[PDB]
Parts: sequence; C-alpha cells; structure tokens
Amino acid sequence: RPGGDTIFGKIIRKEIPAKIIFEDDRCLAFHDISPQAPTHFLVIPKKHISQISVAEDDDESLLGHLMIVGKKCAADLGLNKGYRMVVNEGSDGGQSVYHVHLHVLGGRQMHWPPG
Amino acid sequence: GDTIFGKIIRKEIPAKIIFEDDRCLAFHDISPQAPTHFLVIPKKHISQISVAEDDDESLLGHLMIVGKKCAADLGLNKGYRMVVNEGSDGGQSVYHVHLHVLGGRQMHWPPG
Ligand SMILES: CNc1nc2c(ncn2[C@@H]2O[C@H](COC(=O)NCCc3c[nH]c4ccccc34)[C@@H](O)[C@H]2O)c2nccn12
Repeated sequence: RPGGDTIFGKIIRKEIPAKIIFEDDRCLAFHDISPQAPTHFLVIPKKHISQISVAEDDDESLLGHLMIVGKKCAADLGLNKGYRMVVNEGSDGGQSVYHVHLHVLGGRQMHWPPG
Repeated sequence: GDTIFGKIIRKEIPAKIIFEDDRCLAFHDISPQAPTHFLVIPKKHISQISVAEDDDESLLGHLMIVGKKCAADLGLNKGYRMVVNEGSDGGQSVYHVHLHVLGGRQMHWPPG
C-alpha cells in the first residue's frame, strides 16, 4: 500500500472518499473535512513522510511542489484576496495526522498570530 | 521594489541571523509571536508565493528544509508551525516571500 495507512494514505488510494481539487504523480490536493475558513484545502505528497521534522534532504523538490500546487489551486479556486499556507509539526504545531500536509486557507481575513 | 527584507539580505540593517547559505537567509522575527519565531527567506526577490515560478519549486522546498533544520538546532523538539502568508487576506506583511517558523508554545487552531 503506497501512501501509508494513515487516513491520508487511504485517500491517496481512493479507499476513503475525498473532494479532490488536483492530482498528479507527486501529490494530491483535496478539501478539508473541518474547514477553518470559507476555503480550506490540503496538499499532501503521495510519498509517505510522517512529519516535516523527518523529511530527507532529497525531499526538497517534493516539498516545494506542495507549495506550487497549493498556490496554483488557490488561484484556480478564486482566492484573489490571498490565503495562508500552514504546515504543522508535532504536538506544539497541532499535527493531527502524521502524514505531511500543507493547509491552504482563504476566503476571509486571516488574523495574526497564526494560532 | 526593494523591501526591508532586501536590506536584511544585503546586511544594511541588523537582524539576528540563524543560518545563511548561497540562496537563503534565516533570522529571528523582530515581532515574535511565540518564544521562538524566525523567518526563512530566499535571496531571490520573489514578491509573493502567488507569483513563484515553476523553476522555483526546489528553492521553496529548500526554505522548508532549512526551516526544519533551524528549528531542530533551536531546540523545538515538541513541534512548531510553518506559515506562508499571501496577500491581504493572508496578512502578508512584506512583499518578499518568507516562511515563518513558530514554536516554544502550543500553537492553536484555527491558525488565525
Ligand atoms: C479530508 N478528509 C478527511 N480529513 C481529515 C480526517 N481526519 C482529519 N482530517 C483533516 O486533516 C487535517 C489534519 O490536521 C492536522 O494534523 N493539523 C491541523 C490542526 C489540528 C488538527 N487536529 C488537531 C487537534 C488538536 C490541535 C490541533 C489540531 C485536519 O484539518 C482534519 O480536518 C478524515 N477522516 C476521513 C476523511 N478525512
């Protein structure tokens, strides 16, 4: 089972349904089930990486691709006033699924601090 | 147009530098929102993530690898949050791409 057996691995393999925005060989973008803004989606690698703190050096281009995909999808969804991208690491970061994921939130004014 | 982050890269104004290489700089935020709050920025002037080029994808990933290495070196073993802001809704404060890294406290949800 490529993708791992976190819930996000199951979404990658189409075992659990999701509302998918974009898909390529490297990643998947899909809407969050508990949105915290009018638009709130995730971009994840298809390669299982548990958390950013254990990402390999040669995962650099993949991580960058999540961001590029994130910004493209935000444009395609009409987030013309802007958005916030978030990666959570570990307990203090609020990480709830141990498969790396980029949150993209928009459609309202985001506030400071970012939690 | 130039920004304060350009001035920091050029060493024209002071910042507490954590790490530097040929293509990025990491430094503590002047307005920290957590006990540890630093930025990782490219030396290339990309004004905002929305205008990043495809060719920039490994540079962007390099910011996050540098960020996670710096976080480890700064002792953030209980975790942290990485943030990129875009535009007015995103609360982007400087029009030079920057990755925020915050930790040393529980970060909350929603992330603003
Ligand atoms: C999209 N579909 C989907 N999404 C899920 C599910 N189960 C969790 N997800 C989504 O994945 C994100 C993981 O976030 C974090 O790991 N940190 C974000 C902050 C956070 C999440 N949980 C916390 C708990 C405490 C503190 C902070 C957090 C969340 O925004 C969830 O809504 C799920 N099952 C079946 C289908 N599911």
